[PDB]
Amino acid sequence: DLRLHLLLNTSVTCNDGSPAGYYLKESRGSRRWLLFLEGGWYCFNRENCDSRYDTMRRLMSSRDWPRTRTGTGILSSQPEENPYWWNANMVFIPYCSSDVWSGASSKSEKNEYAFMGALIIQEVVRELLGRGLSGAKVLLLAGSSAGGTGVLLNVDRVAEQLEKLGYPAIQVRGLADSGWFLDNKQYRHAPTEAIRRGIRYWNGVVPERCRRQFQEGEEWNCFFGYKVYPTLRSPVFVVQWLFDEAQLTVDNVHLTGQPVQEGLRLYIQNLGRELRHTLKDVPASFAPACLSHEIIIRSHWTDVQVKGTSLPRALHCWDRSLHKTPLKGCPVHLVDSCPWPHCNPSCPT
Ligand SMILES: OCc1ccc(-n2cnc3ccccc32)cc1
Ligand SMILES: OCc1ccc(-n2cnc3ccccc32)cc1
Ligand SMILES: OCc1ccc(-n2cnc3ccccc32)cc1
Ligand SMILES: *[C@@H]1O[C@H](CO)[C@@H](O)[C@H](O)[C@H]1NC(C)=O
Repeated sequence: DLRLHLLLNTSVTCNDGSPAGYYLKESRGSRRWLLFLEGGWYCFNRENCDSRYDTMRRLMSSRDWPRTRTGTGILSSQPEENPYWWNANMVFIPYCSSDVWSGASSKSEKNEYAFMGALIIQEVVRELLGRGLSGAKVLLLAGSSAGGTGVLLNVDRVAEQLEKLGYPAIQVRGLADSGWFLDNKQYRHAPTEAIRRGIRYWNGVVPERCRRQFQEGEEWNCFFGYKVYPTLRSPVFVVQWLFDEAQLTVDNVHLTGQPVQEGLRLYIQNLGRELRHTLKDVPASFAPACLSHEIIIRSHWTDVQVKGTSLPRALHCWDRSLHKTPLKGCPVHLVDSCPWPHCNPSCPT
């Protein structure tokens, strides 16, 4: 089990002002540290945040968090479940800021809620340095869904923070799962306006090089992986289903009824091709042709393969590449080319 620690700086808070925190399982024999960001959509105004507070309160408060959590998938310490990093120091950071990990605003006379996701990451890192992170060789910042987008928004900030704090030997890297979206046309009737809204409501922050490209008012562009990834300096591995369920949800597509007619067939096929295209210059990536959502903390995450190679293998190959020339039999760029959901036999059932 991973054990809860509430932040010692109690001014870094969840939405309702309760302290943020992290769950930790130490591995004294290891210099590898894995910090995972939870997901779970977001809220963008007073009224829909109030709704979230009544029926999704664990994503807005620490309030009712349990003392322990079980590490699963990439957070498992068992080699049978986690071939990649079973011996690492494990950290799960709960998502209680509802801001896609981008916010830097406190509760105040003006603000009913605090949106502090970017500062929560900062403070977890600072407090872990006294608990063994000071001796790390690699810090892998990982996350799923909103946490995957959060990796893209925060990985270079963590690298800069450690450089500033006097720890230049820690190699910061990112693993973004299910956070690589396309700002495409919807299948039926704008969705980017909510991001737009949210950034203003949260005082949201984006990576500086991306901000300098798009400039005031256009920071929403940096929430889209294919636009923000080229501005990042830390190594980032991208995991994305070609037919992601959150992408299809915001596109107003519901693949439940049996008959799919020509217009929807072409829409689905074009979406997969466009995603494939955005990953073509991403050398570390894993993109299976499946209809699903999230991948890395589920217990059977080892089952899926692209061109015969599993995700835990691909991640191991990525480690070797970061010790340039590709490696014999140990690939790192794995993107399906078949054009329909579940044309890969290994997709989750
Ligand atoms: O599963 C139903 C379903 C429908 C829509 C959405 N959704 C779309 N954009 C969003 C922005 C913020 C929060 C939820 C959002 C989620 C879930
Ligand atoms: O968790 C808060 C929360 C906010 C918004 C929603 N939501 C529901 N239907 C939507 C359609 C478009 C955008 C957002 C939507 C659900 C949940
Ligand atoms: O135009 C398609 C379309 C896809 C995704 C979204 N989207 C909504 N909330 C988001 C948060 C982070 C990244 C993308 C997000 C909007 C539009
Ligand atoms: C707590 O964190 C806040 C927000 O980052 C910061 O302003 C403050 O300096 C911190 N407090 C202490 C005592 O370090």
